[PDB]
Amino acid sequence: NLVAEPFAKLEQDFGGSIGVYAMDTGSGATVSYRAEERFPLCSSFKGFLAAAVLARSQQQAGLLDTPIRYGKNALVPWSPISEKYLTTGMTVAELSAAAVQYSDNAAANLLLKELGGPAGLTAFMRSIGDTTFRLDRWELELNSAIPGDARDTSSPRAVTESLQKLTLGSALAAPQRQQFVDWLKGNTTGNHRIRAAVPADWAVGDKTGTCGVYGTANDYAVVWPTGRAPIVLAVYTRAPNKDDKHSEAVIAAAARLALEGLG
Ligand SMILES: *[B]([O])([O])C1=[C]C([N+](=O)[O-])=[C][C]=[C]1
Repeated sequence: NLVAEPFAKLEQDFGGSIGVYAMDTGSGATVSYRAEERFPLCSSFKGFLAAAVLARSQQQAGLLDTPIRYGKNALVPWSPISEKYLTTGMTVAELSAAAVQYSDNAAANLLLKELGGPAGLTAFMRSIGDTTFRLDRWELELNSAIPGDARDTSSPRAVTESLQKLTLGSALAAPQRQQFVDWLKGNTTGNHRIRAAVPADWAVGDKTGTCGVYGTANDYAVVWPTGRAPIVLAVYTRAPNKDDKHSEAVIAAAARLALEGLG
C-alpha cells in the first residue's frame, strides 16, 4: 500500500499509532489509514454531544434558549466558561458552544446529564447509524486512554461518517445543522491541528480531543475548499506508554497527507 507508506513513516517517527479517514464529498474519493481501529475520543465527543442536544431541541420547544442555573457542584477542572458564568447561569445553547469551542468540561457534563448520561449520547449516535461510537464515562475520567480499553472510543472512519451526516446530511433539521456547523467553525482550540494543514482561504469547522496520557490526541473537521464540495476528515493518535506525549504537528502532518491523497 504505497498510499499508506508516508503515514507509516509518520507514526513511526511519532512513536505510536495514527488513524486517518478523509472523504471528498464531491468525488467520493477517500484516504484511509488505520481508519477502522479504535482510538479514545477524549474531548472530541463534545462535538457529537452538541449535535445530540441540537437534535433534542427540535422536539422540545425553547430547549436551546433554556437558562441552566448550575451550582459550583457542577464545576470540573478546565471549565473556564462555566466558571466565568457561574454567577450568571448559561443557556443550553451557550453551554453547547462552550463545550465545542473551548472544550469546557463542566458544560459538557451538564449537557451529558440532559441527554441521560454517556449512554444517552451513545443512543443518539446509534440513531444516526453509527454502531462504532461509544461513550461510557464523564469528564474527566473518560480521558484515561488505556491501551486496549474500548471505553470512550470510536474509529476515524465512524467519526468522519457521523460528522458528515450531522454537518452535511439530513440527520439534523436544517437550522440545527447550521448551528452545529457554526459552533465547529468558531472553535478556538484547533489552530495547530487540521486547520494548520488547510490553505488559509478555506473555511474549517473542527473539534479537538486531548487525553494527554498515552500520546493520545485528535481532531476532526469539515473543510470547505473554495468553490468545491466539502471534505470531511478525522485524525486520531495514540501511543503505548503513559508518559508518551501527543503531538499537534503530527496531527497537522497527517491531515496534509490526507488532503494530498484525495482525488
Ligand atoms: B478533553 O476530554 O480532551 C479535555 C480537554 C481539556 N481542555 O482544557 O481542553 C481538559 C481536559 C480534558
